[PDB]
Amino acid sequence: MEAAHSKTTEECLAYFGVSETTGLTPDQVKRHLEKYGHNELPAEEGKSLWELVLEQFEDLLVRILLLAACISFVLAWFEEGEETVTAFVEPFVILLILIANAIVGVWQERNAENAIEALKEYEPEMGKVYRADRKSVQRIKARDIVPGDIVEVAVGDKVPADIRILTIKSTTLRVDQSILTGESVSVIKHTEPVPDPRAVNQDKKNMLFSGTNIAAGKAIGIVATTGVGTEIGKIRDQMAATEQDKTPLQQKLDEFGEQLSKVISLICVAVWLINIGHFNDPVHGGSWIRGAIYYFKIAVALAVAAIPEGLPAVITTCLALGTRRMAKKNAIVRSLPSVETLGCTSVICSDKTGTLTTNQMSVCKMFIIDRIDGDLCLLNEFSVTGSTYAPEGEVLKNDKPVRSGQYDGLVELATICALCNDSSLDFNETKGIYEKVGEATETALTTLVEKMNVFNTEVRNLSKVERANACNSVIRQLMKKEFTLEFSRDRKSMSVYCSPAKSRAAVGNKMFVKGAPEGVIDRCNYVRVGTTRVPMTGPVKEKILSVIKEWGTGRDTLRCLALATRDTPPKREEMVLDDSTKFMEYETDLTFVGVVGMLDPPRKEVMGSIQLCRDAGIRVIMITGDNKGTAIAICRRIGIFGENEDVADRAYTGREFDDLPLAEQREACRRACCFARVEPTHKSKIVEYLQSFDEITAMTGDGVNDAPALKKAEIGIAMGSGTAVAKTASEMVLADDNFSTIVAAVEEGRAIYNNMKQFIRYLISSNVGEVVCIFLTAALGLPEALIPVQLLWVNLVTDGLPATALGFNPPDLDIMDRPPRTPKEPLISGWLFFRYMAIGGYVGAATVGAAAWWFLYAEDGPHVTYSQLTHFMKCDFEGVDCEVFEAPQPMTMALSVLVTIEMCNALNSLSENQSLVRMPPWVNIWLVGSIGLSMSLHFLILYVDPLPMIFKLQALDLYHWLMVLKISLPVIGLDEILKFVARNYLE
Ligand SMILES: Nc1ncnc2c1ncn2[C@@H]1O[C@H](COP(=O)(O)OP(=O)(O)CP(=O)(O)O)[C@@H](O)[C@H]1O
Ligand SMILES: [Ca+2]
Ligand SMILES: [Ca+2]
Ligand SMILES: [K+]
Ligand SMILES: [Mg+2]
Repeated sequence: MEAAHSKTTEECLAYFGVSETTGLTPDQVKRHLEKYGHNELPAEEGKSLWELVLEQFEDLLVRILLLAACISFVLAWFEEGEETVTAFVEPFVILLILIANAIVGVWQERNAENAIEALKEYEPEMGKVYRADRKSVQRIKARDIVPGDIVEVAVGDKVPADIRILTIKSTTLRVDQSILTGESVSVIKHTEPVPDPRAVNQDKKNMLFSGTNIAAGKAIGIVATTGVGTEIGKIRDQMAATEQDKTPLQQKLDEFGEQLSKVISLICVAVWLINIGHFNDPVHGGSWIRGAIYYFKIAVALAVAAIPEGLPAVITTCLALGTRRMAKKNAIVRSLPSVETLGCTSVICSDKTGTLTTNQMSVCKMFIIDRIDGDLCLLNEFSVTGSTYAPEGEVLKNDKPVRSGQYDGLVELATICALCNDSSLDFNETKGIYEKVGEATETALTTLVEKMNVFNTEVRNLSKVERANACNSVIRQLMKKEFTLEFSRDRKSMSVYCSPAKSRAAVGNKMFVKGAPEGVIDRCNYVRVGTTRVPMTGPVKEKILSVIKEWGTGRDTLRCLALATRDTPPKREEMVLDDSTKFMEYETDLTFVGVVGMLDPPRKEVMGSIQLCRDAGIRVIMITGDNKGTAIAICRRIGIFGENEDVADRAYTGREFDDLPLAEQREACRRACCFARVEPTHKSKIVEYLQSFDEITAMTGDGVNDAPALKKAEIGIAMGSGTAVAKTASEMVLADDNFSTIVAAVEEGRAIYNNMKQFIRYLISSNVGEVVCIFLTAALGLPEALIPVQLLWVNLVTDGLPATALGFNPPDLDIMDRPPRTPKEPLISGWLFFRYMAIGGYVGAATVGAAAWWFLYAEDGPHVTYSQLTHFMKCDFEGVDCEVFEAPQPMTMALSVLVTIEMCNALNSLSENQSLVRMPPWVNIWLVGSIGLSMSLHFLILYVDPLPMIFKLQALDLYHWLMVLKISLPVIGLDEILKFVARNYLE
């Protein structure tokens, strides 16, 4: 880790004593490693403070409860009398429910963070280095690179460690450093140094920082420093950590929380004033104050009982739960809002190569010209065996094993593939498998060149390592690659300028081009036949294109490329290299050589996932830069279209899409499910259109040309084996490239919603009748139904654990067989309000009808024969009874029925509109236990003598209880009825 960039190329190569072309010797590596250590970080310590997490105490509400707990603590203190045992209890009953949800949050929160870390501890980062033990680049675990050895980076790659740029192989090099500095834009770089020693990161345009991605280009440089010395390792924790705020569903719910904070605020202040007549009253110390005060409590307590203190805590929990379950499916959630959003995704756009397919390419069919005679064009089509990148396979013609070098046309075909290629193979001894280094497509051609071996290079006895690139190196050792005109989506082809070694064909300089067949074929005026050349003709050009199409729409839906070569390139001088736009011109007046057909197998889980998406109401769109024929073919075989379904206007190409007027483009986007040969920004535009219909859309990519779209989309989904550039722009990464998970994600995203909607229904319909209880008893002639503590109780027993458990609710019956939720759909439909009201009604008038019941019809206390003796003012009002109006017997019956009916109401929230018969309590084994935990806690307060006085008098076991269930249970049938109205009816 030499402390500088200041010095130039030579000083760093010399500082570590290494050749840029060979790189460290296995010995040096041993040394530098012991000396400098493993290039990693202690970072493996991220684990939020034991308590840092216990911050379930910050949401809007809850603070309310904490406040109410304060005023309860001050009142309970001063308040004199035979109290204290009931005065000081109130506060704990208010924060005990907070403590309860607090835990559940912290717990399901730890497990989440805990699983997200294991997802990363699986699949270590890799880097490409140049070591002396191998002639060609080799990939090693990044933790194993050390300062000094040569390293190679390129488009999409994530910079493995701080590096002094020694040389830029491409005609330009840009990179994304925003993560470190801030500068949101491809920043340029160059070889020379900059005098300023301890200068600011943002200036060193001769470095690459560990953690930044390469925007465009390819460069080789020497590791200036690793480990913590990294200008990203020291500036590690210092980052203020930009953890975005709440998610769209939380902002939606936190707002709906204060919407009640208001309504409730009224209910309470109101319930308060609608007293007074009892302020100066007897029962209240006889004073107006004690009377007013007692009622501020009836309000305060009523609030703390109506404010869903478990709402914020639940969204949180449920979310971390989604994350944890995605992690389990090897899916990395990089953004909290993902799952919830996929849940209501109307359309899923997806890249083809890599995303929809395995990207495991191999050349299986290839052809050159055999002979030409008039309108008849004979092609020499060969077949190749070997589906991996292994340099083991044979070239067959008429199914007989041929000597590829026998055909001059195949020699050139091989020459072109080897020289016009920025990739290579690397033998991974650990798995004994040949791996690619660079873009799949190109690598495929490298393995091909190895299989052809047009120069019969003796390779029977070479190391599995030395074999990997043997044949290629030979073609390279025979042609000097002057410069290469980088590949660009505009012209869809790449070129390379080569000079003969020791000048064989004299100054015979050539340009070897390879690209999308159509464009390359169009830029060909000559055809090569053996060593000969002839002008391109109508019958030949059609023949060449016919076989390609045959290959692209068949069983094998091959991916194809044309190989051509400019025999007489422009004078090296008249060519400018800092403007891609000019390159297509340089690649003209070409000579067609041949074509190669690659196998690129669709991922097995795709078709299935595509199907389920249909059922879910998800539209699936394929966007690619590949040939439309190959595209539509692949789309049929994947499930986007039917095997013989006409697609005249549901499949377009870049050109076609652009020829359409703005108005139609948008329509084409809602109609088409396949866009091919799309230009650069087309993927993004296509996501904009779908968003201009107010549709939650998602993009799925693997490479850099997906970044834009991935960011534009509401949800970006990236592939684990894709580039870091796409992964960055993405909000989720399928670590294992399992397309199915996306569907699993959208499902969990929906469940998470329904759950919140159920938690709300319960929490609401209950609490409504809860207050409906007061505004029907405290204003209908009946005596007080409950008192302070008695409210803080039901609260702590029906708004706590049993509700939060609704978060661990299973996915509804046909949740993933119903169309996506409109981005505008209201949180609570109107009928839903009726549903809450009806239930709120009954529960509210079966809690009051249970108090009166006792006084009347009940075989206890008075009997005031159906009339309650009309009023309460009796202090001969019949005077056949004492003051049974201040009896506890009646309240206990009230408090207990409210509680029981609420838990009964809870069982009505396992699903929105589903008969308990189909989805029984045991679908959510947690809700059950929770219920019991609350139920048991009730009995204890009801019968364990020390407690009863603090609350009320023990409702006679049996009879009294039987009466509770006889009026509570109906709530379960009442809503069960409401459900039958929406299920088997309404729709
Ligand atoms: N490295 C390369 N050199 C020469 N030609 C290439 C090339 N990579 C791709 N091509 C050609 O250019 C075409 C367009 O490339 P582009 O990246 O836009 O789409 P693609 O099919 O290569 C990847 P995707 O299907 O995931 O969008 C490719 O289909 C191929 O015909
Ligand atoms: Ca409450
Ligand atoms: Ca309640
Ligand atoms: K995005
Ligand atoms: Mg791709």
